[PDB]
Amino acid sequence: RTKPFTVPILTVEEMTNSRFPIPLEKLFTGPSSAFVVQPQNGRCTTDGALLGTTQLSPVDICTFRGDVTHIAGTQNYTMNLASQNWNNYDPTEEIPAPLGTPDFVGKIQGVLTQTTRRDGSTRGHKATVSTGSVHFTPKLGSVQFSTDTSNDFETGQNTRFTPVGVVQDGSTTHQNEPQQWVLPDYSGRDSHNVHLAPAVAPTFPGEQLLFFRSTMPGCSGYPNMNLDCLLPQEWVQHFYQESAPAQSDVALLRFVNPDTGRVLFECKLHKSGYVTVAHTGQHDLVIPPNGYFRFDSWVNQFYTLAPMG
Amino acid sequence: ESRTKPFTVPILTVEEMTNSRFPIPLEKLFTGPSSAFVVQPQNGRCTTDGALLGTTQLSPVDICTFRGDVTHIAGTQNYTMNLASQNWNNYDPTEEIPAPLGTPDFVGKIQGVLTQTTRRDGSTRGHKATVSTGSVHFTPKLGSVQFSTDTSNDFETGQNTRFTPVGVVQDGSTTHQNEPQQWVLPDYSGRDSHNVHLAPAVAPTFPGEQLLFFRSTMPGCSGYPNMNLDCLLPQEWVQHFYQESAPAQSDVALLRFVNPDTGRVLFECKLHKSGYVTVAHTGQHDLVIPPNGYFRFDSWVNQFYTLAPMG
Ligand SMILES: CC(=O)N[C@H]1[C@H](O[C@H]2[C@@H](O)[C@@H](CO)O[C@@H](O[C@H]3[C@H](O)[C@@H](O)[C@H](O)O[C@@H]3CO)[C@@H]2O)O[C@H](CO)[C@@H](O[C@@H]2O[C@@H](C)[C@@H](O)[C@@H](O)[C@@H]2O)[C@@H]1O[C@@H]1O[C@H](CO)[C@H](O)[C@H](O)[C@H]1O[C@@H]1O[C@@H](C)[C@@H](O)[C@@H](O)[C@@H]1O
Ligand SMILES: CC(=O)N[C@H]1[C@H](O[C@H]2[C@@H](O)[C@@H](CO)O[C@@H](O[C@H]3[C@H](O)[C@@H](O)[C@H](O)O[C@@H]3CO)[C@@H]2O)O[C@H](CO)[C@@H](O[C@@H]2O[C@@H](C)[C@@H](O)[C@@H](O)[C@@H]2O)[C@@H]1O[C@@H]1O[C@H](CO)[C@H](O)[C@H](O)[C@H]1O[C@@H]1O[C@@H](C)[C@@H](O)[C@@H](O)[C@@H]1O
Repeated sequence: RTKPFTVPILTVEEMTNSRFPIPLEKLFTGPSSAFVVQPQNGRCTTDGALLGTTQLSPVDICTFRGDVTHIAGTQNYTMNLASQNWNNYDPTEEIPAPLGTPDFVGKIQGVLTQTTRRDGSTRGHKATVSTGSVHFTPKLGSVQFSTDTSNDFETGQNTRFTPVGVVQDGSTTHQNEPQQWVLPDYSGRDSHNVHLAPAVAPTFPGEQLLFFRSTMPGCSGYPNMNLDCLLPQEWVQHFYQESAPAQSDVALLRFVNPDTGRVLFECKLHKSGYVTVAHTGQHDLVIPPNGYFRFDSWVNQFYTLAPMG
Repeated sequence: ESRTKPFTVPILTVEEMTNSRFPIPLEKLFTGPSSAFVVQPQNGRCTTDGALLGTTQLSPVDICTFRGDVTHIAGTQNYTMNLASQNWNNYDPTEEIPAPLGTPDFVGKIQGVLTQTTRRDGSTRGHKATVSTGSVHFTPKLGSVQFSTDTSNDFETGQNTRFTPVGVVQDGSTTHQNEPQQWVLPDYSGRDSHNVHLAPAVAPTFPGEQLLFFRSTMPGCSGYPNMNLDCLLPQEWVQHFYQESAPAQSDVALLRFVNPDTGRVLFECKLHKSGYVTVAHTGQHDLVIPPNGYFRFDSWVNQFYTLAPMG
């Protein structure tokens, strides 16, 4: 027989969000027809193929690196993206955007660090990247940071953005941003995003997506810090390493409590790489902190899940 | 020896992997003498058979982070943080570990951002902040460390606060590269109190051998810092061993560093069961590698195996 499939033995708290570099916290399910579940990070098939902008480093997510140039008489800088390894980014390559690029619309605040090469002198500054901005054009090779300085950064020198969290306008309706289910225009206004990972949805009666949820840090304002990924990053890493051929439509998983030794709920991990659970309504799952997922068997699509309590 | 699930290391190129002492990618392989200093890092410490040691822990993002609640220090811009553990549960100073898991394992000043949310109304705040790990006030084993910041009135008490490491600084009017000092442990419990439950110091104990270091360059946010940061095991190997837990058949895993294009072996090295790597070489050398090469476990050798000299 073929290579056995498995998922990591890791508690939810032991794993990482695949869409922002922070730990998972809780499992969340709810209905999803009023939005588009089409995230591009944390997207991998159960047999290890990365889709969208998904990539293996759990820290290089929503980071940017390249050289900056100042925009005259503003406190903003244009960055020319270079690849993860400081190599040139190629925009003709059949991906939506540099791997790791943010896949939601909001203003991400972090720090831009720079090292001057001739002498090893370094500088760092609060900087914010706004992914809705018309200047957010990562697939063209360039994005824009609004910072708190007009003089410090130098041209031609390696600069790095390190994400911290998200902001929203105080006056504007609380929680009105970021919008975790709207993809940016990776090439800017009036262009189609390309090579995207598919949108996903439940396709069985009584079934809803299962989200692995973190809370992004807020830096300023009343932002909506909710962040759902469809696979923990370690799952991506796992499937990529393991490459077990999917035997059937869906991989049945049991979420077990090690303390009582019983199954708490079951769920389907679809081969294209997302999880559905049997439940109607918005629900914050209650799990033991030391519960874990374990693969059970390959079943076909029409397998009926026991309702999740 | 015995009939046992085979040992393995992940098929990842160096650049696909992450530094186990600070949340940034790996960059290059580096070797050099280590007799003139103590190699005792407490992050990126794991046995080949899956025992996490020191303050080593699984999340790559939770390294050099701190979280807890803060109180202001009057007439300064500093705050004291009472540390929670990763799950936001209280930190148990009696747990047999050197410090909260993931605490920094070197003396230096880490610059980052402190973010906070007021539970009650969803209001947020974030400020530049630095933690100086050499400072008298750096006492993570007794559940408290001190941040210097740029605000006086803004952080609230009894609210969830998080520190996100960005990089490192130094004082430019002093000897360039004098800090951070990657191979000096903080005093986890502060002054006049010994460190406890440390992962052992490491050293090559074999004629002609040197440590192999997985090396990253920490972001610098000010001045002329020493941004080299070397870990003994990539975080992904820690992760891997912990999950796998393959029984070790000897004290030495022979690895070959392979180029999958050509098929041919670039060099060979020893991955010791206590969890660090050595290589046959004398002197400082930044290893030249093909971008797509990776390490491969080939067999368990006894303690008198001689490595082919790495070029
Ligand atoms: C510091 C702060 O909270 N600033 C808010 C400001 O709060 C004001 C109100 O609470 C009023 C209500 O009476 O009090 C003002 O001062 C009080 C003071 O608290 C008392 O101690 C004193 O006895 O009485 C005085 C009388 O006022 C407070 O300053 O509200 C404005 C609007 O919410 C808010 O700005 C809005 O949201 C921000 C993020 C920004 O989008 C603005 O465009 C909006 O107008 C202030 O927030 C700060 O806004 C500043 C504008 O530059 C800065 O941007 C700063 O980043 C913001 O502070 C960050 O986030 C804020 C929303 C707030 O939640 C902070 O916790 C956080 O630091
Ligand atoms: C802005 C800056 O770089 N400040 C440095 C300062 O540089 C000055 C000197 O190099 C003198 C000597 O040439 O030139 C000054 O301006 C020159 C300019 O270079 C020429 O182009 C022109 O011909 O003449 C002008 C007129 O002077 C430079 O501004 O050097 C000191 C030390 O090198 C440095 O501060 C030292 O170390 C820092 C960490 C701090 O501890 C100080 O205590 C030390 O003196 C300045 O760095 C800034 O220091 C500020 C002091 O409050 C802040 O620390 C600020 O963060 C620092 O800026 C950061 O680091 C500086 C080294 C440099 O790396 C910056 O790019 C970075 O933002």
